[PDB]
Amino acid sequence: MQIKIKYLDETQTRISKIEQGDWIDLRAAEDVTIKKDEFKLVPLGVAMELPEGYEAHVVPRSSTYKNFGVIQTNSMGVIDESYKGDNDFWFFPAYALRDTEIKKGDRICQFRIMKKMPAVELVEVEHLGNEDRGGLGSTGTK
Amino acid sequence: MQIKIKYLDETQTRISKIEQGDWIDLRAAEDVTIKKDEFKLVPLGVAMELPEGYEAHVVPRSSTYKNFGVIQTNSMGVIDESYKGDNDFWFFPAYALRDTEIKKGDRICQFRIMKKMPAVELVEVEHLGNEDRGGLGSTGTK
Amino acid sequence: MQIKIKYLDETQTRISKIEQGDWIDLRAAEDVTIKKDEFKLVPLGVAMELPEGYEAHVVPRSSTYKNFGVIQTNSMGVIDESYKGDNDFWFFPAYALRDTEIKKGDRICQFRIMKKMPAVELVEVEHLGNEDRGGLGSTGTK
Ligand SMILES: O=c1ccn([C@H]2C[C@H](O)[C@@H](CO)O2)c(=O)[nH]1
Ligand SMILES: O=c1ccn([C@H]2C[C@H](O)[C@@H](CO)O2)c(=O)[nH]1
Ligand SMILES: O=c1ccn([C@H]2C[C@H](O)[C@@H](CO)O2)c(=O)[nH]1
Ligand SMILES: [Mg+2]
Ligand SMILES: [Mg+2]
Ligand SMILES: [Mg+2]
Repeated sequence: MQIKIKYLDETQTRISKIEQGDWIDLRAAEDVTIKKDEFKLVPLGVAMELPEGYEAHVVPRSSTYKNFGVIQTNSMGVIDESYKGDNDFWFFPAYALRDTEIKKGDRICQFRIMKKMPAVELVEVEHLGNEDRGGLGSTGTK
Repeated sequence: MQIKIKYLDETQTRISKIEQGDWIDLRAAEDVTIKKDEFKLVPLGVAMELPEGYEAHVVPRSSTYKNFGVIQTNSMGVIDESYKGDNDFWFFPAYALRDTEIKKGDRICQFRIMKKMPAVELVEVEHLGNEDRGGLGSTGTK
Repeated sequence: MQIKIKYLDETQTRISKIEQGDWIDLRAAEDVTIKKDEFKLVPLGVAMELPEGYEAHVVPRSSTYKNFGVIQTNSMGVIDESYKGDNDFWFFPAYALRDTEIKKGDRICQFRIMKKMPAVELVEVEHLGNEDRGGLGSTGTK
């Protein structure tokens, strides 16, 4: 399959697939500094058109916190198939847990593509008619 | 495919598929106020029965931190297929990074369905017999 | 299909599929103690070879915050198919929002497998030529 990728400019480091990475690393489009307990959108310098029927998902790398002291505020970013315009540049919403500096080109998160959920009919019901599972730790801890 | 949806009551705003959203927005079932550095379960006012063989995933919207100053503590909630009883109402576990107010009907997260992983046999081995990949930033940062 | 599992030693509690769990619970391989706003890797005490062409995803349980006071810094861990060496042991990267103790064998997170994304060709383009969707809350909140 093919992904069309448009880089923000010629100074962006090209992304690529590596042998031992099932997801593709994305890169900070510019230097970004963030103070402890502050938030910043980190631009990633790419816009894409994904294959027909696909969305993308973005998560941190396991070393992102170690190297950069940030967490991703939306947990996993969902890039909608429709986010494919010439100005629809991807971003990584970062919250800094310590003072930090991210440099241009640094690999701070990773993405993959996945088929979107199929079309679903939402059928309103008065009663579901199933037994309750419970949740929030119903199965205990041990 | 079909999802059966049972709303908590008649005051819940109905959820909807929108053209440019690959996931479907869910809504606070009531006003919720949360103090900085505190946790609150935000009820979403919906119980669902998903198509056979499917689970659901729930994440924040990208704008949830911006609009509401919260993160989702479990990162991506997994709605088990068995969570389909009449009292199995979905929730969003929120941790506030600043003082916040969420109003009834506010779209604070989003969901999609996905096929559950297949049945797997767990086969205990003494040795895997593969080369080590390493992890936690083994590929570096540049 | 099959997952080969190798435990850190013969005192790790073996992991198991339960009926009402679509994802499989994984356990702390030793007692771990964490202080508030500090970070620690929790070793999960397993190394796996997954079926051919599959990756794994690890996320917290909904009750992990309630039960243990931690968020997962990478949101959802991605376990690369190639992370299947004899020393490639899974971990859960915990950040403590409160002081906390986790005990050997506690179910702190959960995992499932998934098919890796297909091979994709990254095609460099100058213009995508689609209408802009916009993002970061372009659809509002009400
Ligand atoms: O982490 C994220 C989340 C969203 N988006 C964009 C694409 C998506 O379609 C839009 C709405 O969330 O914002 C990103 O670039 N990064
Ligand atoms: O974010 C979450 C995570 C889980 N659940 C429910 C459904 C799931 O089957 C049960 C146990 O995780 O709790 C939620 O409502 N929201
Ligand atoms: O939460 C995580 C994330 C990653 N890894 C391992 C598997 C992966 O292939 C490697 C590099 O991300 O680190 C884990 O054990 N747990
Ligand atoms: Mg990596
Ligand atoms: Mg949206
Ligand atoms: Mg569970």
